[PDB]
Amino acid sequence: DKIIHLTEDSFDTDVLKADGAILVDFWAEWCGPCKMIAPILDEIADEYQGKLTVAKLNIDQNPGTAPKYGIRGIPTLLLFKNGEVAATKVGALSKGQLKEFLDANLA
Repeated sequence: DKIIHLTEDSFDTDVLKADGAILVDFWAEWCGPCKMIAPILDEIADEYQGKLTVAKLNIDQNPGTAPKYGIRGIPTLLLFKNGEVAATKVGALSKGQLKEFLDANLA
């Protein structure tokens, strides 16, 4: 399991203070598309070992982190490079699309 399981006390440590690329996934259990991308995040964390880490925050369990990044709509994928939000993607996507997002924004 490569996926970091974030919280609101661990958000600053796990993400804001990381030395590298962190892909936060804001999601919730009732959200179908969130659930649709979850098997995919697994594939990504594997394929992007050593190029980024994948992390996940559940906004109902951890309700005070998401309005800080103006999230209104899930799933939202933020790419952070050293605690700075390099890139935003709202709603769901496929593997190929997610690759593209990452390759294009990792560079």
